[PDB]
Amino acid sequence: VYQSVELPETHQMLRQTCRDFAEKELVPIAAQLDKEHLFPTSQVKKMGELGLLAMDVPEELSGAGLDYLAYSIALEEISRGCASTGVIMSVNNSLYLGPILKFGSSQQKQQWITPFTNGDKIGCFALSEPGNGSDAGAASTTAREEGDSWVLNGTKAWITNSWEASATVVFASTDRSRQNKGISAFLVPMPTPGLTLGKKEDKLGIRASSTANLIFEDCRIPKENLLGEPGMGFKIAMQTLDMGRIGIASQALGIAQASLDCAVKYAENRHAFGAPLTKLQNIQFKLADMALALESARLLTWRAAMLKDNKKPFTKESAMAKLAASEAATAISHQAIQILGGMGYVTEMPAERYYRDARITEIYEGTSEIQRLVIAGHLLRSYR
Amino acid sequence: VYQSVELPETHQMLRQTCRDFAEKELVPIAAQLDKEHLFPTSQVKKMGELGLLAMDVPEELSGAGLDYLAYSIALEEISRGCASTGVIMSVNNSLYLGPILKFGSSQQKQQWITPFTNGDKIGCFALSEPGNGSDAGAASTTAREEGDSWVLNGTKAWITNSWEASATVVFASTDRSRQNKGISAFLVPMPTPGLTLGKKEDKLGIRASSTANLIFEDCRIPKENLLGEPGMGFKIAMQTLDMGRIGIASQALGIAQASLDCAVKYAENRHAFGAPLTKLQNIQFKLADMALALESARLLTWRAAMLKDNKKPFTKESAMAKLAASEAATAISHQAIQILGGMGYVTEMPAERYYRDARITEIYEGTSEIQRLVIAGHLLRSYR
Amino acid sequence: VYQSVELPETHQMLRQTCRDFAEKELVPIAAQLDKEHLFPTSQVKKMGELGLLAMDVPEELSGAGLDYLAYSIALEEISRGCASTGVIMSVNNSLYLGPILKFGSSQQKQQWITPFTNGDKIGCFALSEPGNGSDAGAASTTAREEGDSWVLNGTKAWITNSWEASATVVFASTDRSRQNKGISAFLVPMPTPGLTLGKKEDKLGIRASSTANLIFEDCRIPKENLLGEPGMGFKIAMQTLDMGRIGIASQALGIAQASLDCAVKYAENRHAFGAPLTKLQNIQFKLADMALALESARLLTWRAAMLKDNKKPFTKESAMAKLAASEAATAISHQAIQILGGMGYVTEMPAERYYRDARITEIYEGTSEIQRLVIAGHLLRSYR
Amino acid sequence: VYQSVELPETHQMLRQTCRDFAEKELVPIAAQLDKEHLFPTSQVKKMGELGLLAMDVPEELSGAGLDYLAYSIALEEISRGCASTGVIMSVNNSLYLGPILKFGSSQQKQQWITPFTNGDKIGCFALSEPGNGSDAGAASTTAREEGDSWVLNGTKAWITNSWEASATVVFASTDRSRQNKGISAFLVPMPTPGLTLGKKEDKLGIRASSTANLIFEDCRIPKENLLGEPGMGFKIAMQTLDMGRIGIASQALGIAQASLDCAVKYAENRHAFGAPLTKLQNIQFKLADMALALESARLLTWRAAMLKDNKKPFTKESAMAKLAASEAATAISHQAIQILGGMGYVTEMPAERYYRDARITEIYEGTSEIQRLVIAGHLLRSYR
Ligand SMILES: CC(=O)CC(=O)SCCNC(=O)CCNC(=O)[C@H](O)C(C)(C)COP(=O)(O)OP(=O)(O)OC[C@H]1O[C@@H](n2cnc3c(N)ncnc32)[C@H](O)[C@@H]1OP(=O)(O)O
Ligand SMILES: CC(=O)CC(=O)SCCNC(=O)CCNC(=O)[C@H](O)C(C)(C)COP(=O)(O)OP(=O)(O)OC[C@H]1O[C@@H](n2cnc3c(N)ncnc32)[C@H](O)[C@@H]1OP(=O)(O)O
Ligand SMILES: CC(=O)CC(=O)SCCNC(=O)CCNC(=O)[C@H](O)C(C)(C)COP(=O)(O)OP(=O)(O)OC[C@H]1O[C@@H](n2cnc3c(N)ncnc32)[C@H](O)[C@@H]1OP(=O)(O)O
Ligand SMILES: CC(=O)CC(=O)SCCNC(=O)CCNC(=O)[C@H](O)C(C)(C)COP(=O)(O)OP(=O)(O)OC[C@H]1O[C@@H](n2cnc3c(N)ncnc32)[C@H](O)[C@@H]1OP(=O)(O)O
Ligand SMILES: Cc1cc2nc3c(=O)[nH]c(=O)nc-3n(C[C@H](O)[C@H](O)[C@H](O)COP(=O)(O)OP(=O)(O)OC[C@H]3O[C@@H](n4cnc5c(N)ncnc54)[C@H](O)[C@@H]3O)c2cc1C
Ligand SMILES: Cc1cc2nc3c(=O)[nH]c(=O)nc-3n(C[C@H](O)[C@H](O)[C@H](O)COP(=O)(O)OP(=O)(O)OC[C@H]3O[C@@H](n4cnc5c(N)ncnc54)[C@H](O)[C@@H]3O)c2cc1C
Ligand SMILES: Cc1cc2nc3c(=O)[nH]c(=O)nc-3n(C[C@H](O)[C@H](O)[C@H](O)COP(=O)(O)OP(=O)(O)OC[C@H]3O[C@@H](n4cnc5c(N)ncnc54)[C@H](O)[C@@H]3O)c2cc1C
Ligand SMILES: Cc1cc2nc3c(=O)[nH]c(=O)nc-3n(C[C@H](O)[C@H](O)[C@H](O)COP(=O)(O)OP(=O)(O)OC[C@H]3O[C@@H](n4cnc5c(N)ncnc54)[C@H](O)[C@@H]3O)c2cc1C
Repeated sequence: VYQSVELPETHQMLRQTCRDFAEKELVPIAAQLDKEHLFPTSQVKKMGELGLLAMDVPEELSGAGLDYLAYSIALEEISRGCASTGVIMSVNNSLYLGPILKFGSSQQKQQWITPFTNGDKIGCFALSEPGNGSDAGAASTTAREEGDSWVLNGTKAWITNSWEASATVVFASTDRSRQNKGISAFLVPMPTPGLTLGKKEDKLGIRASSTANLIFEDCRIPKENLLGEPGMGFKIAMQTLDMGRIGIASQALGIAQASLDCAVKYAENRHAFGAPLTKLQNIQFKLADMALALESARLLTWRAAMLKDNKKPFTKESAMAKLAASEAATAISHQAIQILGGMGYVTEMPAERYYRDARITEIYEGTSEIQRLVIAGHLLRSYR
Repeated sequence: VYQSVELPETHQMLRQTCRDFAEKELVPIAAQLDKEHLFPTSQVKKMGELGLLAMDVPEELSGAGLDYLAYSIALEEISRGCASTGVIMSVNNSLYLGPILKFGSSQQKQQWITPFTNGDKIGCFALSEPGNGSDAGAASTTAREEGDSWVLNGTKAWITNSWEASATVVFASTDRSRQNKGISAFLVPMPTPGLTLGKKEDKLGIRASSTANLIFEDCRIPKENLLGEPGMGFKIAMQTLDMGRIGIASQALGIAQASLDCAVKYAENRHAFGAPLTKLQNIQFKLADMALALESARLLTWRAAMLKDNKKPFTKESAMAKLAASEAATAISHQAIQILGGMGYVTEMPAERYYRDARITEIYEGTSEIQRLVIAGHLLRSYR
Repeated sequence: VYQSVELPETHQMLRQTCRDFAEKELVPIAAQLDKEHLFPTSQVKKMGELGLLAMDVPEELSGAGLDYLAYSIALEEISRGCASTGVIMSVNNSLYLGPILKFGSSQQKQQWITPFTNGDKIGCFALSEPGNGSDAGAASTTAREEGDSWVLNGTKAWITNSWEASATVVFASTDRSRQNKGISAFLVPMPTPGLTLGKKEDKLGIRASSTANLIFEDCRIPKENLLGEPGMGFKIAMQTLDMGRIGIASQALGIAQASLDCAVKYAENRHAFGAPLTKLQNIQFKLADMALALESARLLTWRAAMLKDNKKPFTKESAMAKLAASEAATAISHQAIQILGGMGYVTEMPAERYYRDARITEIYEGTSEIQRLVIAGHLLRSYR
Repeated sequence: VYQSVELPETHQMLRQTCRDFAEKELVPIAAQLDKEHLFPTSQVKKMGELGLLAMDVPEELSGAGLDYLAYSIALEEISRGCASTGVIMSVNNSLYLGPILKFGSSQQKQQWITPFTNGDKIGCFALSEPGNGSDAGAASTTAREEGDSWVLNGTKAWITNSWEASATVVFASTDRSRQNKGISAFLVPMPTPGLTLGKKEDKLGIRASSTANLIFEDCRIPKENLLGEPGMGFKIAMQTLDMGRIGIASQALGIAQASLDCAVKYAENRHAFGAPLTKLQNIQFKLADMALALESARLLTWRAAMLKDNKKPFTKESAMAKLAASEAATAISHQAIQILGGMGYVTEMPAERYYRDARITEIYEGTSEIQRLVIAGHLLRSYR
């Protein structure tokens, strides 16, 4: 329901295919997945076969050989069907495969990427800890080197996919005297001796995805599991987040789109005072504001995705898309419930689920406050 | 807390009683009530014993003999402890006893008010129907006079307290062609022949309260169950809602206060980048805005209550309070989640429930759009 | 201070050239133009020589032979230097030349377009009247046919460029029984017998441009001055406004950009509490919100400009850009004054002028309320 | 109008007096005052005669003997007629007489208060300097005790009433190394040797009032001109501003009320699409929001006034009022222009002036950001 300039036929086809999939495989089960906190095993597998779980990964590594513009469009359509399935997909793409593909060695790419491109295995990203999330550099989890292996100790918090993943990219302190400059990234298989999973979190939204802590107690891994060079941890997490934030913005657009779709359809069929709700000036103004917010957020998101594809700096653009999209999702999903009235408050309709799923997009992968700090830093830098 | 002008000792003292009650009886069980959708039977009875279920009712009729200012203050403290308990209380006070006290005959007051003041029995308000909520005058439920009896037929929708009430005030048309001028109000005992309850509605918030349809199939009630004059029903519904809206304004103030308390307490303990969150300027600004919106909405609410007590017009003032408070509750509870970050998205903290409960205040007893219409109508009337 | 994907070198050069012009010719005199309500005669002429006054017009007609994407970029840079000069340019491009180029005959193009492409002569657009502006179809000005000429009678209101134009495209009723379907467009030379100019309006902003009524008293024009077919008036005004709204959105981006520029520069030099204002978290968040709003508005504007170039429908996109850009201009210019503090309230700085100039973008060429109606109409149509 | 709880006859009566005064003496000349930057000499004297320039001053000292509630009410009515006249009045009341009445010796009260209560003479408040406004404790102006005299040196900036005042309360440091603990307050007569006025500042709004720098070059004043104890100056400045902010809150309420009155009156007369603007739902919604924000801010203002009168702490409550009212004045005056459409952008109507005057209320006597800081500080103090 939005018009774009001249999108490549490859991307237009991709959009149609994902919309059909979401409409056929996700829409009818989204409610039950949310209610039962059930991981969409079968759906994720089918997605992998379509190559949706490794969109940016080249053909050589068994990837889809597409780009981030394609990734954003596909993620929106999927998230429109089920926000949980959308993040599960975003995590494997941007957060797991993303950093390995960019910083890993030929060998690491072959053993940690290839096995996670078809849906049989998915990864996760472990940066946050109980004592710190926004304050990323304050990593307390440590990694000691013991000759031909590293020994990890500490607790990681809020790990998405933790209960279904077969590997994780964890960030630990290897040199405390350098603080945020003494952090390193490590590839850890799951399960593995010394690694324990915390209890699943009971959350407001995206309840189909798992969220738990990762407890490391003298967990040993080979020395070669180090990703990049020692002390490169913070930079890797940051550049990885620049990519991931484009993914979360895309998930947000999908939730917002589903909300607008539901609101419009309901308003045209629901009568009040002898006519459809769409005859009320107020309802029109709302739908106008909702559409504007969404289409603006999509353009920002697409700009960021394209800058990444063209190999241009995109940290600020990524933060702007994530911020605008997430805030638009909550506002738009909020108005959808409003337009539905009483029907918007009950589980019979999906409006309340959209409201609950949207709320997380304003928090993870960097809260809105942090995105604003990031934007100001780059904005001022361009003025200096 | 907030600083008030100079409340009478009775009201200042009442505030303390209700806050201690909420703190001891509601706060510790609020999470369980929400999770189990459990009606707080023991607590409602206690509140009944305290005289909180019939505050504006004179002592002669077994009421507490207070006023709406006290009602507002008491309802805020209760709702801060549990939003469901608060609406259960507001319904009995404003929607059930209110209309009977104002338009009931001496005999109706003895029969229908007295047995509902101690917490053994409570009532409900049945105006809305599946096909109309905002458009209150389009009721399809009918009532025909069969000599010594009225016979009711139709379906009322969204009735709060429906599964626990012993009486209801229903609004039915006696001549559907006369539209909103053919509506009359009736008192119906529950249970009773010809009246069945719909299944409980599964909702986003205030889940400890029941919500369901009331189905009338040739339900016969004595001729004297007519409340007021025939065709006076719409007016009775409208004036009753003017009182009820001050009640919902008070409930919203409670959810908003509970939210602020949670945000402040957490903000002073949680550390980020070396210091408490309260040291961050942005955090300080959010708290300031949260405080302003809440104290501001409380003054509007108290104003409406006092006008009501002084027997002055208060329709516009009542709509302003309900509107400002309901929107503040959602904005403040939204920000409380943000300030807690990840912890605000999980059930371990109460913030997510506040967000859910707050959402309904912008919808029932007249949506925000309806409030705005009512406000605009009276405003214009003041200039002409 | 914004990053775009891959802009054609032709447009990048065009941007640089206009920025230099604005910086050299407009920035240093903008204040005096605003204070004295002085039309920038010399500047407009230089602009014409650069071909800025006929950007969309093909080379054959003595135009610049560019497109609307080029037009938007050039208009932003110019408006950043002086909002008045920007609208004077927008009017000649989109409102005067625009409709003649699209609906005029080969002959009309030669005598009404060619002489208005170099800066010696500029046109104006007369649709609004004292009794109606938003309600466009309610044209009261009439045109009677007298064989080989038309006779115009009535008053046109708020005509920009009226005191400096040499021609105007006026809309008059030729058939009152068909109302908004009985309006026709006419080309009228200025001066001409029967046409009188009203007194110049004293306005809040864009004071360098002239605004006055056009009084027609038995004003006769040749029959061939009719533009398009009889009754085609409304459609021509509407399609013309779709183009013009892209121009006003562009002017808005320029005012917003100048506001952001001023705010950033001032905040980095002004100290408070021992450090630049840019060290205060609050100021950072503001600048972040201002940049986001502006870059979002620019993308919307560019999308609309490009759809017009590609010959695709753009009415909704045009309305969205105009709305978002104008509202962003007022918010951003408002925060610029705020960040400057006392300095933002005095004429020594340009911040207050930006605030005053921005306010008009929310009104002319369709108020924000009307843009919202337009958007909803198309949004719903796409859902039908 | 608005419905109040139950004002004492004195205040209800005072409201009428001030409204009739504003209606007859200010409204008809407000446009000329703004346009000519003319200080309303005749009117200030009249207000002096009515006792409006020294409302909180006891009768023994020639004051009207009222309170801050009356002051607030009277100031709103005056500001509705002319925003400049209102600030001239607020300065004399809160910023000049306020500090002298609270910290002055018996003799200082007779010498500096009495001659300034009838409108023949008025005072000003000199705290800010070119290098600091928000950072009040960074004053560079110095005062050294030369035995029987103090000698002042420095520049105070932005002084309201500077060109018409006969006395000023200046804040100067006695030891710049002690920062905000080395500030003292002094009473300085005007004119006087060593004191020159800077040129009048040309500003966006409240143009009938004067604003200029005060330049001290070895200005000698008697030893007894010290207000309070040495080093007590910062505290005196802060407590004085707590009173002054209730004043600015009242002025903003006046500009906002004048704006609403203009919007309603115009909305009922202007026709569009067949009926009055008031028939359009969107117009009704704006008026409703405008009314809510204004009555809401008035209650906050009255609360602060009453606390002040009851000798209770009111710093936080005073900041909330000034903040909410100032922001409401800009939002409401902005919407008034929108509702008038084209007519709101020209000087023929007063809406554009309201917009201009409203803008300053968010800046002086402490910017909105400062108010928020003060609010957050006291809020947190209530929880600890
Ligand atoms: C599925 C999910 O739900 C996933 C999860 O959410 S993932 C976890 C999400 N967590 C976050 O996003 C955390 C938010 N925090 C951040 O992004 C950052 O910690 C921050 C913006 C607050 C900055 O942190 P900081 O400690 O102040 O570091 P700062 O001083 O800005 O930067 C330190 C270094 O990193 C570099 N850096 C920062 N961002 C960078 C980027 N995008 N690319 C490369 N380098 C970068 C800096 O340039 C600097 O390098 P030098 O000074 O050595 O040149
Ligand atoms: C626990 C819970 O959650 C409880 C539930 O929510 S309860 C159900 C809540 N539903 C609502 O609040 C519905 C919202 N709707 C309304 O308030 C109204 O339907 C409305 C404002 C939209 C107006 O409806 P309308 O059909 O246009 O009627 P309108 O023309 O305004 O009024 C009709 C008559 O009623 C009168 N009236 C309206 N409001 C009145 C009031 N507050 N007091 C007295 N009379 C009133 C009018 O003066 C008019 O009188 P006449 O024509 O006889 O002279
Ligand atoms: C420099 C300056 O400052 C310039 C000035 O501002 S210029 C003056 C600016 N004035 C405006 O922008 C006025 C705002 N008003 C409008 O745009 C319109 O009057 C409106 C949106 C309110 C709609 O008006 P309306 O009377 O309700 O007409 P509506 O029923 O929507 O449309 C009537 C016909 O015009 C057609 N139409 C509308 N927009 C159209 C467009 N963009 N292209 C083609 N046809 C269009 C409709 O399809 C319809 O045709 P049919 O029914 O015959 O198929
Ligand atoms: C007509 C007009 O237009 C008039 C003009 O505007 S008048 C000029 C307006 N300027 C302002 O309003 C300036 C805004 N700034 C302020 O209010 C303050 O400078 C501020 C809130 C930013 C705080 O400043 P600060 O330097 O950080 O001082 P802070 O640490 O808060 O306070 C220092 C001392 O003053 C005291 N103080 C602060 N506010 C106080 C109050 N309202 N009452 C009493 N004491 C107060 C503190 O308790 C503290 O005491 P000790 O340290 O001695 O125990
Ligand atoms: C459902 C869910 C899934 C998650 N999945 C993952 C995952 O897969 N992997 C992973 O690594 N992490 C994950 N997280 C963690 C997430 O990244 C953090 O929750 C988030 O970054 C915020 O950190 P926090 O919870 O510690 O909040 P805090 O950092 O404690 O922040 C609290 C508040 O203070 C504000 N704040 C903090 N610092 C500043 C500052 N400098 N300036 C201004 N304001 C500031 C924040 O904006 C927030 O409003 C997940 C969280 C959730 C809820
Ligand atoms: C938990 C819950 C409990 C409830 N309890 C009760 C109860 O005890 N008793 C009872 O009688 N009812 C009850 N209700 C019903 C409630 O009053 C209605 O849900 C509410 O009034 C809205 O009506 P609706 O749901 O039919 O929405 P609709 O009336 O269909 O409205 C949908 C949307 O259109 C808008 N709209 C409608 N008309 C207009 C208009 N003229 N102008 C502008 N916008 C308009 C609405 O504002 C809303 O945004 C309850 C509802 C809920 C969710
Ligand atoms: C500086 C300036 C320059 C101008 N230059 C030109 C020019 O060159 N050429 C030209 O032809 N015109 C010009 N105009 C006129 C301009 O297009 C109109 O002023 C504008 O369209 C609004 O019309 P109006 O002033 O009659 O306001 P009105 O139409 O009276 O509107 C008043 C209010 O009601 C609202 N409203 C109206 N209809 C509706 C509706 N259906 N639904 C909801 N809300 C509605 C409006 O949004 C507005 O808020 C200019 C105006 C100004 C101020
Ligand atoms: C018409 C007019 C009349 C005036 N009359 C008087 C008068 O009679 N007497 C008098 O003494 N003064 C007077 N002033 C001055 C007034 O008090 C200051 O303009 C105001 O306090 C802001 O100070 P500033 O202009 O130096 O701005 P700055 O202090 O430089 O501030 C600029 C921006 O930075 C922000 N900022 C600064 N510090 C902080 C912080 N800690 N946290 C967050 N944000 C911050 C401000 O909020 C503002 O947005 C007047 C000003 C005007 C415009």
